[PDB]
Amino acid sequence: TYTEVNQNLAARENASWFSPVRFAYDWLEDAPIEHLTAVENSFSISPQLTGLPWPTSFTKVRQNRHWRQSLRISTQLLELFAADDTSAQAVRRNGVSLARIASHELQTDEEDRFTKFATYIFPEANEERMKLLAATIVYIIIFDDSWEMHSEDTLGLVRDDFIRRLRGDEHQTPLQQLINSTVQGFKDQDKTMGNGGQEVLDRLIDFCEHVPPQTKFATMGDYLSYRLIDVAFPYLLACIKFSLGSSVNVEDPKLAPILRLVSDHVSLVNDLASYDKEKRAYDNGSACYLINAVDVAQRLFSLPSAAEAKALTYSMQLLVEAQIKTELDSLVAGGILSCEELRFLDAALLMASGNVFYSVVSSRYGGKAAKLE
Ligand SMILES: [Mg+2]
Ligand SMILES: [Mg+2]
Ligand SMILES: [Mg+2]
Repeated sequence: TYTEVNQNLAARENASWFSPVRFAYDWLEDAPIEHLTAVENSFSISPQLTGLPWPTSFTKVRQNRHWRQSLRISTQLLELFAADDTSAQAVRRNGVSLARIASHELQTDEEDRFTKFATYIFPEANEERMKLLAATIVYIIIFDDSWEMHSEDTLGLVRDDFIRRLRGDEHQTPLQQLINSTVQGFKDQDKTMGNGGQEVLDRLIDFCEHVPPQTKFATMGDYLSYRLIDVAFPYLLACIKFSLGSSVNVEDPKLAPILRLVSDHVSLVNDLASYDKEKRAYDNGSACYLINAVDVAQRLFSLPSAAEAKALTYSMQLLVEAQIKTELDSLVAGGILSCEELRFLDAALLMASGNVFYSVVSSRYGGKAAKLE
């Protein structure tokens, strides 16, 4: 039902900022899981108290309050990209231009655009910092796979200009003007509180430059370390820190085990949710490859179908969830975590849980077939 889920999801006092749920995609629908048991600026959300599918042991999920005050910068960058004339000639290796990628995302409604991920995975950002984060989501959308293009290709010149614009290294088009404003916005927020603003741009530069390794893996860890690069996990962590105005050193070796587990969790959950979408892209030739943890597990262990592969990949997710809670409890018991460090770890798990909630209630992975009512 559409009504029951959306009433019991959040408290009715926050029903003004609550974003309604229109889909309920269950990516474990055909998997044999009968032997797998699951057990300010933000307000709590309770999926386990609704009929929604919830393939995780996590319990804390939150939604950004002023999420509606940020679709403006998301819509702005998209229409500015699709209208830019240089972005119409900046083509990827498959010939599709940046302008069409922006117009393609402008077709899906503002409710379920890719910037809605930030609403659930960066829930702690205030009204101003979420605007800058939602803008960087569009930068990821646009400049994905832009490292494949050569330096002198027009996409390589556009991407290299975007990188120069992010360092703060002459008429400027309106799109360059808005990109300038975003870069300046992060510097302004860093002056106020925390130093994660430059890190987000820095790891965004690292995303446009670092080429991922080749595409077949002898172990699952070989895949997940490549997938840590693919999902832009260092960038993702920098937004978590920037969302709280934090100054934590994300690269602290004390946090390296639990943060690598968070990337493993985010990588497996996303690959589980998007397998059916990604499988069809290889079936009808829409994509040349098939990179996914479900397919990797099916091959590495000779499972006869993707249904059994989803069951084992889901088993690994619940294993990582257990290690995450074990590692976090050990860090808390040892007293070696500062209050700003545990607040960042709490928000990192809100990214892992919010990654599951959106992947269930989005149209990106369930299509129209999972529509409620
Ligand atoms: Mg991806
Ligand atoms: Mg994917
Ligand atoms: Mg998508």
